[PDB]
Parts: sequence; structure tokens; C-alpha cells
Amino acid sequence: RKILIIEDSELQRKLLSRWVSKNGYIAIEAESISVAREKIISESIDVVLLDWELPDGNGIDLISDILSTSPVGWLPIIMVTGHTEPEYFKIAIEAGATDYITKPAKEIELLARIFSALRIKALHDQLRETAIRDVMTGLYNRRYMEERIEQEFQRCKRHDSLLSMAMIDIDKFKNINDTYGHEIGDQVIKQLAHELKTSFAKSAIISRFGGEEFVILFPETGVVDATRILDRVRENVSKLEMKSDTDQIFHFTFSGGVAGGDLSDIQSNQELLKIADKNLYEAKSSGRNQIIS
Amino acid sequence: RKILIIEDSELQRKLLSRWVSKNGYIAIEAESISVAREKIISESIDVVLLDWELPDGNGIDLISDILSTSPVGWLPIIMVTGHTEPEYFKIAIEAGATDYITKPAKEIELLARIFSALRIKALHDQLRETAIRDVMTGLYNRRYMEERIEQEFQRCKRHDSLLSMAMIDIDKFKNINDTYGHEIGDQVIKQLAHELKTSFAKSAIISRFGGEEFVILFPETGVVDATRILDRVRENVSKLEMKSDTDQIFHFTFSGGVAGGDLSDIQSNQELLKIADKNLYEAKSSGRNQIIS
Ligand SMILES: Nc1nc2c(ncn2[C@@H]2O[C@H](COP(=O)(O)OP(=O)(O)OP(=O)(O)O)C[C@H]2O)c(=O)[nH]1
Ligand SMILES: Nc1nc2c(ncn2[C@@H]2O[C@H](COP(=O)(O)OP(=O)(O)OP(=O)(O)O)C[C@H]2O)c(=O)[nH]1
Ligand SMILES: [Mg+2]
Ligand SMILES: [Mg+2]
Ligand SMILES: [Mg+2]
Ligand SMILES: [Mg+2]
Ligand SMILES: [Mg+2]
Repeated sequence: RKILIIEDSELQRKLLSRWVSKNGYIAIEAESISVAREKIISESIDVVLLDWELPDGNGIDLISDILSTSPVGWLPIIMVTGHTEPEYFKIAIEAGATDYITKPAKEIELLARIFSALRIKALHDQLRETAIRDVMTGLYNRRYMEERIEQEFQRCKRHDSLLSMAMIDIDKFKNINDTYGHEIGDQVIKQLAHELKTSFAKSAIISRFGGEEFVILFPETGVVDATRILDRVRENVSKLEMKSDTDQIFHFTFSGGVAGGDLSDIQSNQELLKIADKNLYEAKSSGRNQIIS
Repeated sequence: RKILIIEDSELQRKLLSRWVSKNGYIAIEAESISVAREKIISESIDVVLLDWELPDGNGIDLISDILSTSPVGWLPIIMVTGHTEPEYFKIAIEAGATDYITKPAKEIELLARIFSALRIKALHDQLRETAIRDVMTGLYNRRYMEERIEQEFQRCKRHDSLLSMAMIDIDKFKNINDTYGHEIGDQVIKQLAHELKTSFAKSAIISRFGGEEFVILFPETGVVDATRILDRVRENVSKLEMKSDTDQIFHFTFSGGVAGGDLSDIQSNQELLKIADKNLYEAKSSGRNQIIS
């Protein structure tokens, strides 16, 4: 849907952008490398059209940086340059570009190569989601959340920016499987997953870390702010009326351990895990159905 | 690794083929639509180079058939044609083609667009493997085995070919977790996984279907032959000396339900599941540590 066009020439850039917007895409113009970096950071991009010679650098150098910013990890990049030498073609593709059009770009071909780029991007995005999300709940699975804590932790140390973590665990869940069966247990987990998915800010990262265990990172959020939010959700879950398959009404609760905030005195990300884990056991021994931070 | 090249012209085809094999790919040549059909059916292909005007029809008609032989339903297809009309470009891409070179093809561009196609394919295939594999055992998970039974069922019906299925479940495994802990339980599961991985042929498809449950497809194997194989594995498992965390020796066994063979009477793949499931319950009620078929 959203396409970023990096070209120094006014005439060429306004032309390309008219063509692309005309077929129902959103066009994002960038007159320079400097303005391109600004647009990548600030807007989710599906395809890039990339000039080679910009007034403030070379497209090749920007390819690397685009792929490492991409929140999904791969993005189709199509070169649109005056450079016609086959050596320049091989270099761009090897640098990470997907396609390469020599100027002047022709409208029919351009829109068809964008079609082909977005088709592959759509398949990639689906394959990615099935690899990193848990099948039953559609939350992030463990093997991916581990990598994302690491990469999210480092990111917030190499910046003066807060990062709170919650670890939650369903109260007396083995008792629920024994009373109402595995199949009702599965439904309770699915219901909690759906409440977590819809209750937090869009930046919050939610994982199904174990059978009945969940971990949530809150970027740019203090420990106190994360705790009030998670305590509203815990209140909401406690007042849900669940039905068994024999029309028995029942409630469930979860316990929470919160950690992080100011990360100054926390050295590795695994120290963040253990503070949250210690707090969750605090919550379990302190009467359950509560958050501790 | 394997590239299919469909071109009517011997000079062009042997040239393209030399270029591709030169960069460490295997080249499969096809002089005509007729010979291409026979190569697609008989060899798994990573990329196709596709001429449009063949003596016995049009490449575009072949695109659809190529995409449906991919087990996930998508393959990089690069048009390499004399056709320079924008309508031929738009229709090839819309038909399913990924890329399009106008003749005369240059070696550098050709191999760089192949690189681009195979780079995407390699990332997709890795994302796929992480989505279909269970982390603990490294076997196929449930969501994938369900789809693969369907795929293998239909494919064994569209041939006069046998297909046996086993369903197994560990005997008194809750007792093993309760006596020796969750972590010894995890090792017992892993031990069974290792026995399955090393006991069956190359052709066997092995899945972790539940916590402690496994299903195995045996292509071109009778029910009687699948039963002795799974019974030799059951004998091997029963004679393993397992250690607790306090150097206590113990044995574990599984019960087996086998199904399928001649597929003539069998209507859907779900019927295969239930016959195996029924047999496994028979095996559990009959004294456990045994196979029933
Ligand atoms: N239905 C269902 N049950 C599960 C699943 N995964 C684990 N369980 C069950 O939930 C149990 C959770 O164990 P615990 O951490 O001991 O929690 P608990 O026994 O409920 O008690 P508490 O959390 O309050 O300590 C373990 C397992 O028996 C699942 O995917 N589905
Ligand atoms: N350690 C471990 N235990 C698991 C895992 N997944 C499930 N379990 C446990 O295994 C239990 C198996 O129970 P059942 O399938 O009823 O079989 P069983 O109790 O072994 O008895 P039987 O098949 O002989 O009737 C369910 C759960 O307690 C796992 O991943 N690891
Ligand atoms: Mg320029
Ligand atoms: Mg619990
Ligand atoms: Mg737990
Ligand atoms: Mg069992
Ligand atoms: Mg079982």
C-alpha cells in the first residue's frame, strides 16, 4: 500500500509519484538520503524506488540501513537509476536490492514490477507471521520473543529510553483442566490472549512464552505506568464469566511480575527476565490475582 | 540449486544453460511445452526460465501448472522472451511470473535476477522450516502434519500406491513426570524422537502431534510391514535403560495404532486419522506396550 520514492530530480520524482498514486498506492516522496532516513523511521513502507546518485550520497549505501530498520526484516527495493552498466546492476542486487530499472522508467513496466514486488512481500509477511507467532493464540512464540527482548533491550540502553517487562501466569490452571477438561483450558488461554492483544498500546510486544505463561515488553514505559495498565487487565479478566461444556459458570485470574523501567543498573536482558520471574513467584505466594513490581 | 529452462532455440537454450550451470546450478533443459510438462512432474525445480513462443503452445499457459507443483504453491518464474509489448509484460506478471528479461538476455543481468529470486526463496524456505518444525524434537508439528497427510493422501490415491499411518502415545507418561520431574519427561520425549528419526526409512514423514503423541506416514508401505517396523521400535524403546536425576534406572513403553495400506475403500484423509486413533485406544485398553492394526 505505501511506496517510498527516493529521487533528487523534481520532475522525475513528481512523475513516478503521480503514476504510483494513480493505481491506488500511497506515494511518499524523498528528495534526498537525509529525508529518506526520516520517512523510513516515521512510516511503515511496503516498497522502495531508489535512485543511485542523490546530492547527499549513493543509494547502494542506504540499502543496508533500510533492511536493518525494517520491522519485518525484508522489504522489496527497486533501483531506478541512469546507470545502465551491468556491473552496477550486479552490485545493487548483491547489496540487497530486489529489482533494477534503467531510466527512463516506463509506466506499464514500473507498475508491473511493483505488483511483482508487493506479491512477494505479501507472501514473505505471511510466512514470517506463521514462523514467529504461536499457532493457538496468534501471539509471538518463545524462540522469537527471546531474540526480540535481546534486540529491544540493547536498543533502549543505546538510548535514554525506558523498557518495562511483565511476566504473567494463569492462577490455578491445572485445577481448571482437571475440573472442566483440556479443551476448556485451551479456550481460557485463547480468551486471555485476545484480551492482551487488544488492551495495550500498539508498541507493546506480547508473547505466549509457555503453555500458560505470557511476557509483555512495554517500550518507552515506566515500571509504575506498566503496572497500573496490567492491573486494569487483571481486574477485567477476574470479572469475565466463562462457561464449561456442562453450562458451569466460573472465573479465572492471573498473577503478574513486572520489571525494568530505568535500565541503568540492569546489565544483561536475562537479569530483566529473573527480576520479573522473582516478582511473579512473589505474587503467587502473596495470594495470587495481583501484580507486583 | 535446480533450474528448468524452456526455450525452442538450441543456440539460446544451450547458452542460457551453460551460464546457469557455470555458477554451480544444475540445468534442466526443455525444447518444448510437451517436454516441460514431463520435467515439472518428474523433478522438483527451484527456478524456471520461460520462453513465451514455443512450437507447441505458449509459456503463459504453463505458468499456472508450474505454481501448483510447488508444495506451498509459489515458485520464481522468469520470462525470457522476444516479446517487448507492455501488454505481454503486464499479463505475464499477472499470470504469476516473478520477473521478465527481453532478449537478447545479458549474462550479468540473467544471473543477478536468478540470484534475487533464489535469495528470496532461501529466506522463505527457512521461515517455512521454523513454522513447521517442533523446537524440542525437530520433527513436524501438528498444523503442518494435518496439511501433509491431506497432500500425501490425495497424491497416493492419484497413483495405485500404498500409504500406512501410525499413531503412538507414551504409556503412563503422567506417572513419569510425577516420579522424576518435568525435565526427565522432556528427555523421555526427546529419546523417543531420536528413536523415530533413526529407525525408519528416508521416505517416512514423522510428526510430534501432541505433547507426548506422534504420527508417522509410511509412503509405499503395507499395513503389515508398517506394523512389524513400529513393533521393532516399540521393543527397542522398552529395553532402553533411562536414568532419573538420582541415578534410578527405569523403562518406558508406547502403544501404537496403525492404519491405511490399500486406499481403495478410504474416502477422506480424516478417515485415516480415526482408524489409527481407534486402534491406539484399542492398544491402550488391551494392556499397553503393543501395536494394533
Ligand atoms: N489446556 C492447556 N493446559 C496447559 C497447556 N500448557 C500447560 N497446561 C497446564 O497448565 C499447568 C500450568 O502449571 P503451573 O505453572 O504449575 O500453574 P498452576 O498449576 O496452574 O498453579 P499456579 O499457576 O497458580 O501456580 C501445566 C499444565 O498442566 C495448554 O497449552 N493447554
Ligand atoms: N514433560 C512433559 N510432559 C508433558 C508435555 N506435554 C504433555 N505432557 C504431559 O503428558 C501427559 C500425558 O497424558 P495422557 O496423554 O493421558 O497419557 P498418560 O497419562 O501418559 O497415560 P496413557 O497414555 O497410558 O493413558 C499430559 C501432560 O501431563 C511436555 O511437553 N513435557
Ligand atoms: Mg539523481
Ligand atoms: Mg499457572
Ligand atoms: Mg506455569
Ligand atoms: Mg499417554
Ligand atoms: Mg496423549
